[PDB]
Amino acid sequence: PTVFHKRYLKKIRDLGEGHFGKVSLYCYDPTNDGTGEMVAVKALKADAGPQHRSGWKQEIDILRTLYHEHIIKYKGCCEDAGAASLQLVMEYVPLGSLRDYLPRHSIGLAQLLLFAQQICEGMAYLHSQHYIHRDLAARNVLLDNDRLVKIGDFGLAKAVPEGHEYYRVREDGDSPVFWYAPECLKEYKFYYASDVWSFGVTLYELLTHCDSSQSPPTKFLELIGIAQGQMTVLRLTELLERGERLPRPDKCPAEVYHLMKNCWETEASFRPTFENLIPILKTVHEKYQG
Ligand SMILES: CCNC(=O)c1ccc(Nc2nccc(N3C[C@@H]4C[C@H]3CN4C(=O)CC#N)n2)cc1
Repeated sequence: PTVFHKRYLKKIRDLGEGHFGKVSLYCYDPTNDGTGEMVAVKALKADAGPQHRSGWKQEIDILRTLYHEHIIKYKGCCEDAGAASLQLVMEYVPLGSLRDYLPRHSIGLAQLLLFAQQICEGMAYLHSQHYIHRDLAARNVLLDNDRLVKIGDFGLAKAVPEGHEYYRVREDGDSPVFWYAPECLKEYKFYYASDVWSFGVTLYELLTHCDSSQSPPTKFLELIGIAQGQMTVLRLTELLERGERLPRPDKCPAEVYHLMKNCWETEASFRPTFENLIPILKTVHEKYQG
């Protein structure tokens, strides 16, 4: 609903670049005085195809209507005359992603489980609104403060059709395969249960403190190798079907690894839902707290 006027927008620094977009930090100062606001602005590249351009308007409308404590706050839009589309303005989350934060801040097991619980609440809310995320990874989880986390990007999020139980994807070149369930890699079908698999991977990233050497692409690529031709995705699919999984992170409890392994059930219907995971993480969080 809210409209940002370009004349009060001052660019500070680039924050990141996703699949089809770019996020930059801006100062929104309607004066020049100290009552300034810092804003995160998502812009689609002016080169983006007609597929991404229609998908962009849908993403804007998705953030315009999602309202939850563990979802980044939509602020408004402004005309991106330079790209003929709009720019998505959101709140600026100063501590960045868990992928950015965790490698430098040794966070305790208790806070990590609180974050995992918060991602589940945000994801159960998203699923309640009949949307699938399709890009749940630690790089998309933003740190508001030491005790608050928010899902910060919806670049691949899609409305699940009323009658259907899944969304048909048709695999691209930028798909985050190392976060995907076998049904996604194989049948090009994304279920609500496919987001739970990606959550399991996010939970693994968190328990490894987002260590780049322990990362899902790093670990899976060690299990597949790099002389595969066009076959990385096939070898990944066959390893996941043989029951090979990401290892137990150093200092990760056995029960948390078992929960991770449950989000990684090959059969999608055997996975818990985000609604089921909330009481479980709540309870597992209360335990490690004391
Ligand atoms: C040098 C290390 N960087 C940091 O520590 C740092 C990074 C971001 C940041 N604040 C911030 N606020 C709001 C949103 C937001 N992003 C939305 C997603 C995830 C992140 C970038 N994204 C995209 O690019 C999506 C596309 N396309 N990031 C503050 C600090």
